[PDB]
Amino acid sequence: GNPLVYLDVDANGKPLGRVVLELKADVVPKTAENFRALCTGEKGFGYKGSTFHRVIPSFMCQAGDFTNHNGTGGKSIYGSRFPDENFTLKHVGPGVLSMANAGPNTNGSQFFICTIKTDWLDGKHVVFGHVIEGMDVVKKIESFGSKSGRTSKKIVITDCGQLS
Ligand SMILES: NCCOCCNC(=O)[C@@H]1CCNC(=O)/C=C/C(=O)N2CCC[C@](Cc3ccccc3)(C2)C(=O)N[C@@H](Cc2ccc(-c3ccccc3)cc2)C(=O)NCc2ccccc2CC(=O)N1
Repeated sequence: GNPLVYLDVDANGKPLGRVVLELKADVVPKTAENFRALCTGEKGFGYKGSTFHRVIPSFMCQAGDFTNHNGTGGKSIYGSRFPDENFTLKHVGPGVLSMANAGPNTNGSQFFICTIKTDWLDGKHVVFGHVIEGMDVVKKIESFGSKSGRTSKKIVITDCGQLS
């Protein structure tokens, strides 16, 4: 069974609802497990309390920098960084869940949820899941973004975890 995880998201303290994500452990098990564990917080750190720090309408919503909150930080469950597992899955459309990075083999904790097909990221960012519920919440997040990526409200992952 591919793991299912959830993000409960707020904007300036107001709940937006829940996003449920299927993690494709059947294709990218190491990357899926990193994200699963960062949702549960079982290593003592993870996504709870962190923000969507870069949100660009008609592109993607990026989150997961729980150390620096600005797109420079984070860490994986495997040490600071881990290599690109594979590029099997493509950025096919809205709801794709993929690893942010700073170049090859720089996966940590930062991730993004696409709101469009982002084919120019294929082969550069490791796709590892998909939204199965709460795409409307993703669109709410997107609506607080801007062309620069700066957000107009503080978008926080209030809670997160695994659904079992
Ligand atoms: N129809 C047209 C629609 O088209 C719109 C098109 N725009 C597009 O395609 C654009 C075009 C190209 N600009 C960009 O690369 C934008 C960059 C940007 O904002 N920086 C602000 C944040 C910092 C920087 C630079 C920096 C500084 C310190 C350390 C590392 C890098 C730059 C960054 O690079 N930080 C990573 C994120 C990350 C992830 C993991 C780590 C890590 C840390 C610790 C341990 C392990 C890992 C560090 C940083 C970033 O943010 N990566 C960019 C990115 C993130 C997510 C998805 C996709 C993209 C590509 C994109 O954004 N591509």
